[PDB]
Amino acid sequence: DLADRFAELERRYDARLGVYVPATGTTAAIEYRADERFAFCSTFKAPLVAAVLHQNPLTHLDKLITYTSDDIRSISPVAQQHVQTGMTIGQLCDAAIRYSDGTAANLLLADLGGPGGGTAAFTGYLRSLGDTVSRLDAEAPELNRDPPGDERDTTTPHAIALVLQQLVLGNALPPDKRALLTDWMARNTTGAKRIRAGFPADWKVIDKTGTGDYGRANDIAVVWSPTGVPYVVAVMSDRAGGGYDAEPREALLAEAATCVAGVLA
Repeated sequence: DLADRFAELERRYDARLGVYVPATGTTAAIEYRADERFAFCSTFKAPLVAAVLHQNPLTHLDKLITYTSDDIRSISPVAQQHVQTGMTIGQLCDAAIRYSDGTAANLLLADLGGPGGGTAAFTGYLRSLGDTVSRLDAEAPELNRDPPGDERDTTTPHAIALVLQQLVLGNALPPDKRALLTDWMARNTTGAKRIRAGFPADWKVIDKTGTGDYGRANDIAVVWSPTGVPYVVAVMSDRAGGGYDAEPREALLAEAATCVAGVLA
């Protein structure tokens, strides 16, 4: 009856909702519009860090990157204060995940190199994890701003969940690099009102949020039950019916997550 509960939420919040929870050895996949495209928004920043970690030695995290006031387009709670000093790759990774720093993300994209300011390379990285669906075509802040129907800068709940699974629970990264990504997501500052709000306090939650125009609000997480059983949870939403200025609804994500938690209990 989960489809019905998700549908009621869509009516309640005047929203479109997408949900995917991969199957486990003891549970069935949970899916709702899981194969419909939704804008990444900032959720791309998690696998972006993985991509950076993957293609370089650990010693790369200590490389100092320099930039200018011109460089920091979009929200950048961190980068604005380190213009003079620069920031290391590691510091950029930290900022990109835990504070969703757009300038940091753009710099990491640049570090991947290649056409589209790194977007092609990032997309290439996703392909290496078997994700043929997602694509990143623009940087911050434009990537949050594509019109409904545009395939650019989109993923699906299904696709992004399977990526996150490999990164955190699987062997996409070696243990040392895996721990770094896990730890940054664990100490995320931006997700308190979303999936975290839907899971009881005794469940551990690590996540990366995404927010955008057309009422776009996303969150991707790995959770662990009170007895340590992990699940991957991807929840995505937008409100295209309200046009560009439509307000994102955090509560929709928290409520959907609650529905999920009830099934996983």
